[PDB]
Amino acid sequence: SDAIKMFVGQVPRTWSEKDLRELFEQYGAVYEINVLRDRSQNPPQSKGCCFVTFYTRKAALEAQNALHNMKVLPGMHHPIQMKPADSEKNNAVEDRKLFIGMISKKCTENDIRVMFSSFGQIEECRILRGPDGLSRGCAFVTFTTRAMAQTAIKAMHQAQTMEGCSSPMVVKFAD
RNA sequence: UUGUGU
Repeated sequence: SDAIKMFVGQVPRTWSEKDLRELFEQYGAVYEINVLRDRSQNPPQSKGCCFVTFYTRKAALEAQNALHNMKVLPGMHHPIQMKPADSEKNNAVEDRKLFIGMISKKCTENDIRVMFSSFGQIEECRILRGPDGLSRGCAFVTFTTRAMAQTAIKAMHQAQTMEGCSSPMVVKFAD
């Protein structure tokens, strides 16, 4: 597929970008290798892990299949660990997720799904409940895109008061 | 008790 940056652990600290490029080019073309470094003191030192960006996802998977938990590099006591880099993270759930406050305690997960469905696809909806199963009068709602979330907010924040509630419904991005 | 995933 298209380009992707992988994070790789259990790389010997003595390996440089050049040793790494040779290892990963066995599985697919490599756009870039970047050894994570520690510069707290002299000299700079490898942190025993690197980023490799492959041109294609197919390459990245082929390398993963061949290496992850599979190959133990010279002097290591655990095999290579490889996964997409944190910087590759896209729709972090935490930025499509809404806190819904001041809902009726009789509100069901399905009631909320219904209330917010007209704004997009809801991937998850959960009512916070105490130990006795009683609603805490609030929920979490995750849309597939942040843009849906933002649309729900504009239209639903404080737009009405629900039964037993002392103030209008609260709709905002979750903490 | 405006409650943010035990």
